[PDB]
Amino acid sequence: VSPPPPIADEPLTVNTGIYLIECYSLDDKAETFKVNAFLSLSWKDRRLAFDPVRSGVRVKTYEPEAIWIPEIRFVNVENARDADVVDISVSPDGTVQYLERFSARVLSPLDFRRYPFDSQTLHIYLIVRSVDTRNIVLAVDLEKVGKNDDVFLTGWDIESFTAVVKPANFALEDRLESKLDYQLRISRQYFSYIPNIILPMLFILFISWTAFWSTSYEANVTLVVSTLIAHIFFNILVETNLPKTPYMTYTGAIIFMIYLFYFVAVIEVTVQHYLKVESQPARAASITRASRIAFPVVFLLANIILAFLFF
Amino acid sequence: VSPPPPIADEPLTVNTGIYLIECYSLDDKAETFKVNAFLSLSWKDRRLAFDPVRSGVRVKTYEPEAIWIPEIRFVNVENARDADVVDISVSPDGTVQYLERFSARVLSPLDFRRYPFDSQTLHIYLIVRSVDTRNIVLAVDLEKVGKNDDVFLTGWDIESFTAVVKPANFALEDRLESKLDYQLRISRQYFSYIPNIILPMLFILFISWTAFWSTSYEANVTLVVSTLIAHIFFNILVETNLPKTPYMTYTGAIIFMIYLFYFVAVIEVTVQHYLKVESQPARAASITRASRIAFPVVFLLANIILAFLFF
Amino acid sequence: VSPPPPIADEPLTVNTGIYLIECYSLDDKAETFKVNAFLSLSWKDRRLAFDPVRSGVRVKTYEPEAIWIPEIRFVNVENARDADVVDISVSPDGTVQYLERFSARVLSPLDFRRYPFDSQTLHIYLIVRSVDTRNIVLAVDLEKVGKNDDVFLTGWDIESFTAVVKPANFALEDRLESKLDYQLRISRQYFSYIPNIILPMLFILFISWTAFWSTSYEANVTLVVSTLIAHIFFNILVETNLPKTPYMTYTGAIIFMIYLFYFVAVIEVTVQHYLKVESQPARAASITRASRIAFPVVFLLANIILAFLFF
Amino acid sequence: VSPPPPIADEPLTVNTGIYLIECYSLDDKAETFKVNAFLSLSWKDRRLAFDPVRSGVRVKTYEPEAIWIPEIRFVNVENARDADVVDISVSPDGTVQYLERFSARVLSPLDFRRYPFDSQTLHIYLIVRSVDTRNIVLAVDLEKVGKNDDVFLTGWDIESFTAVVKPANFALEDRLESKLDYQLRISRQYFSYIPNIILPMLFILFISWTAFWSTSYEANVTLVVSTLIAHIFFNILVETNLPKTPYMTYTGAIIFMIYLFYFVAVIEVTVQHYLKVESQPARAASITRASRIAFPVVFLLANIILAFLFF
Amino acid sequence: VSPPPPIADEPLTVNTGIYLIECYSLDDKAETFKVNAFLSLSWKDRRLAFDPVRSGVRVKTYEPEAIWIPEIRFVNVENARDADVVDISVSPDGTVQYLERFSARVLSPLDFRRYPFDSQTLHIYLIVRSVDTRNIVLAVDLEKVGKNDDVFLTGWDIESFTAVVKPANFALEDRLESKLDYQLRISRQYFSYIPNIILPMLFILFISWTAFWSTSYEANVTLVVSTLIAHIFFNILVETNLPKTPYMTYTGAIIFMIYLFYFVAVIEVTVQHYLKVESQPARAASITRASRIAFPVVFLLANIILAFLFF
Repeated sequence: VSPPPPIADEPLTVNTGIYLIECYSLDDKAETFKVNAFLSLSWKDRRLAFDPVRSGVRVKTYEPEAIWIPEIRFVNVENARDADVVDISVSPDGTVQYLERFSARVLSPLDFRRYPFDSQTLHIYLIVRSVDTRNIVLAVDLEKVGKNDDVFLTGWDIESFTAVVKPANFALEDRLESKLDYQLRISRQYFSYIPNIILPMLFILFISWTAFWSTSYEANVTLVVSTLIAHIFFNILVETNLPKTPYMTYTGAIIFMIYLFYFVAVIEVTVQHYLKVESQPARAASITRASRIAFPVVFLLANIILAFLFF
Repeated sequence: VSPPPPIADEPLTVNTGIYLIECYSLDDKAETFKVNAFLSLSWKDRRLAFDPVRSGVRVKTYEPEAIWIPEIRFVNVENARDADVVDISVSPDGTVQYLERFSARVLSPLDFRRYPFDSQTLHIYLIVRSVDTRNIVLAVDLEKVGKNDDVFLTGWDIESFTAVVKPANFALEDRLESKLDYQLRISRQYFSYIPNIILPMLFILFISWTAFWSTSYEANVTLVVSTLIAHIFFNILVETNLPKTPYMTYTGAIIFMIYLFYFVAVIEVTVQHYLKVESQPARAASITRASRIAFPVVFLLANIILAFLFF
Repeated sequence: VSPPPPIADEPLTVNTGIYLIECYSLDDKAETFKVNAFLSLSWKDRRLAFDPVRSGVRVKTYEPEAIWIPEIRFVNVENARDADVVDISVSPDGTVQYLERFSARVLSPLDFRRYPFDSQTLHIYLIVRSVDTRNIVLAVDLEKVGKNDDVFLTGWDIESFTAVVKPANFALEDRLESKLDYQLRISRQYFSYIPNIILPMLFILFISWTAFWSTSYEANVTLVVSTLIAHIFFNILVETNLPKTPYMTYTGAIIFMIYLFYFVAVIEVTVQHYLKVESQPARAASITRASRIAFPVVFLLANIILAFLFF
Repeated sequence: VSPPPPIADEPLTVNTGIYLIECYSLDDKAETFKVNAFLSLSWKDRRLAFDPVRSGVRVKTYEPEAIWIPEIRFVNVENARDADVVDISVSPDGTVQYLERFSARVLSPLDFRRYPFDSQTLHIYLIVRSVDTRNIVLAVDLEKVGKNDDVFLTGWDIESFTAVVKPANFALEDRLESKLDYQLRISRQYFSYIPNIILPMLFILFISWTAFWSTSYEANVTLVVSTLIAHIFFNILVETNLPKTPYMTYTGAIIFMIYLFYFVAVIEVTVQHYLKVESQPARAASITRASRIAFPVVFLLANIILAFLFF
Repeated sequence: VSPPPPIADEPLTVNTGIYLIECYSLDDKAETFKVNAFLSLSWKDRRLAFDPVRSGVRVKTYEPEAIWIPEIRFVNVENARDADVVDISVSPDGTVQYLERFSARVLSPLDFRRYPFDSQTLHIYLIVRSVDTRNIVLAVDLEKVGKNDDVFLTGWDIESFTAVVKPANFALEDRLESKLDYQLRISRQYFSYIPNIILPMLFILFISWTAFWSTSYEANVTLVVSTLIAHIFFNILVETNLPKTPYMTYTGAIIFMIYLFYFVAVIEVTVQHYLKVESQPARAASITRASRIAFPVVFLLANIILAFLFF
């Protein structure tokens, strides 16, 4: 067993396909997802050709170890995939049809910039390294790229599974390597973030602004500091579900900005009280009266600016 | 070793049965559960037939590798199941009786809409792919579908384990595939949610309403904001036990609605105080007096509406 | 290799023994524990007889694959146990002595009703399924059931490891199955729950009752609501260490009841204040004075009632 | 392949050594640690000797399966160790030198009594069970017990790795078993506990005592209850890092005692207020004045008493 | 199969190369990271040479078991690496080119002193132990050390992957061992720590200082104690992401210092109130007036001092 030799001096073309059976565990923090799929491989091995009329049979079967099979590997996996050879068929002209069912944990970076209203392109990169007697090159048989209808990935919507047809061919340690890019396009179901995080977070913020209709320092200090604490909780909660990025994320920005609002609210609450103690309630009164409008307005303007920058 | 050929031109029928020995780890978040069971397979392989008389035994035993065994696989598993062949028996006319004990982690979506008063239908999908010389088709031998009496699944009640007798047959990459649907019907034991989450959550809400019998702004602000914080804790707790759904869940809705109650309570507490400072306690007095009735009543009406929509 | 045939028409008796070397990870939530032990099997196989004289050796040693070994399996495990055959001895008469060292994760329900003052009976169920040529039946060789002295199971006291000598024999999918029940009796070391949970929880409750010696509504509201929150924390803590049961647990009940005390305390604090504002401190005074006695007394009575119901 | 027979009637001595390459994951809760090391075995097998002069080779090599190797196993591991045979050398007189590299997860109880100022003795117990034709006995070749210089175990200081030279020999299920005790002496680096837990915990306690310089009930109640809550947080934090012991631990005791201080502080705060409302500020005044001294003094005395009892 | 013998009496040189394909899971707490890479080995084995001419081949291929392959192992791994031999080539003069793809979990200490503005040098140590017939020595073929462009390690920037060319040779249990040090230089992306932890932590501290512009003891006590609690939360959060070090870390120091500020603020708040009650507001007034400047100034000075000591 060793590679089938060139008729002329052409590279060996291995036709590939991936057909997703299952998708699970898209782990945002680790930036990985698990996949369970059929991997199909096809290539011409002439040493294996036979006659259809005299052979009586129109297709022949083989056990993995009996014939040469190209070593296809995934680039971005954690560990070598788990594979069960399902079937190997050889037709008269010596065309081999290989089919395996595999499962793997795939590494694939996510762009958290628009979280939780983001979309991602997961990748599964197939690769093959040329042997000494000949160069192996990959291709996509579109007929065999797909996914079953039930493939659901919790908390995500699956848009499409397609392969970039043209391999990237390059040299790696003095041998040719042929690599294919299968893409799984998904978008996050942001729905639940609304009632679980966003609204509660806004509610507590608005509750903080009631201090602008109160002349009680002690009350205000309680309103503002208490809610600020609840905000910290949401901040901590949100940040435990994301990995640490070197860029601001949309939610990250809103969350951060909101601290600025609490800080300024505290200042206002402080100033108002100070003026009152210093026997000048009228300045205090008009600073608070202004704040009742400024706060919601600037909060609204700042958010529009952010949504614009981010979307 | 290769498939037994047709007497006429019929498909090969593989009779299947699953018999649950253990059920554990129904993981709500991941939407998976673990199973440990017997898988039984039966089919006719004539090349194995024999005369009871000349051979002096009514049954014949084999080791897996010695005979053709159909490749049955589960659709919705994470990894290829863990299997020990328990026994392979062949009777005179060449009927094979295969028995394996396996364990697997099964993917199966849950409908969280009525959590925690929900019921689910877990599925185990058996599948087989036709080979080139013939089509394989699955069937359920009801005699061999079951579960032992001790099979308990923590925090769930097991209603039934049955198979949909008629396989779904379809083409997948130009070969016929025969798939069976075994169903495990369970319902969640909602009992503990009552004292651990529901009642405590109601208690803190009712405590908030005592603010309606208090003319102390500072006190009220403390009652309302404090309890609101405890509510956030229950909210966070509850949401860490569920996955993120693109639909409102029953508990989710109650939890969310309750925030609305805290927000409105804060407004009332604010308005009441404001009016009092502005030297009009009588309007304040009657807004509070109304609230004592409105709050509980609207809370009760809103809940009836929800239970109706959800159940 | 296939079962040894009957002298008369008796079943084949396999003598078993389990000798615990290690016990760890009793996981309350998952209801499992890990075990590491010797499994010993003995049975007559006459086909293996030999003459010490004509073979030089008093005992023969065999390698697993060389002889028939009965397929013993555990019922309540997650995955097929991890086994290393330690030794296989055959005495001339053909008695086989088999010794393996295994490790497994065992499923075994716990009764949380008296937590954390509970005791449990863990089970390890050995099983064997009869083959076609003969029935296999299990037995306990008490001489070989035990555990080493150092076997410690963190946070539990080990009472005893014994086997129920009489197998349960029954039919399962048309073959006889012989099952043995090994029992590991343990009791939880409740000690630490005292300083870590119980006492702190009582301290915070008693602290709340100081509100009964205070005429300050604002103070009281703080005492009662604050401690109520700390109670919620202990409640959450406790419930993260237990699985969800369809029955009230002892701690669960105490924890729940205590909420009732906080709720009633809030009412009292509310009533007292209300009356005071309404210019009737004398009724208030005597409601508070009553509460100072009622609360501790009813708390004590209710606890005695519970301990009685639970123990 | 079977044991080498006695020249006289002596037991077979297997010389052992463990050389630590890596130490990691000392998990306090689970009471385990992971080890990666060389295991060396040596024994005389005469059937394997040869001529030094005639052969021209000073030593000779074998593959594991070609010769008898004694079955050495670890007592206190979770699963059978992971082993790669590195090399097997046989010298002229038939002395075999075996060397493997293994990794294992070792169970070994810790004494938490002085946490976090504790020291531990981890154990790795080698064992061998005698065969029928002869008794195997273990010994330590000190020349081959050691650890490399870089072996660092996070958050612990490594004192020494030594073996108790004399095996413990005993009968277990009617065969002799020879067991060796390798000891790894470590001591916890308590440093970080100081700024992360101990000091913060003291700071919050001292902050509570400022209530003794305040005549404001409402303020005090806030100081004392707030800090008590922060104490609960540290308590919870600390207890999540330790397993549950049936004995008080040093930190456990300090933590517990401190609750007593909060409880008594609350009483004092209550009494002081009560007396003040009852128009007797002078008794109140002298109870508070006493408390300013009593609290710190009794806290200091109690701690000295504890350190004495524990150290 | 056994080592190729010396032409003269030279050691056998094994040329090595590591080419990173993937980097993930740098786990700060455990001090490990996962790697997926090509490992290339090359050495001269004369027994394998051939004449290019009477063979009609430039190179020859082999299966692992057919030829001698040096046992290269990693020092600092948890478990023996997962390896797939990709290809083995032998050129005419008997030079072997071996290529495997492996994945492993590597142990490698981190210096947390400047967290989160730290840089680290991860190591992968290749090793080989000499056999009896000859000494094996490692070397780096720089041509084959590298990493692919996409190698991203979440939350870290990858600076470089180089090997220290000169092996460290030493004796270990009476055999020579040759060890190589591959270094992966990374630096932490500190960006997110700014908005998620640092700033929030400063905001709450500054909010505490508003107490210096308030004459309300009750208010102040709330401001100072509340924020102190939020600080504890950030402290706990931060410390759950780091392992426990025997040295102060930069963040650790800032965090600790800040407690000192809260403690002193509480004292000031206490003193101010005390003086006020004692009818001397003017001393109080000037202590508070001083604090408004002292606090921020000393906080700023202390930070400059720390950054200096740490950076």
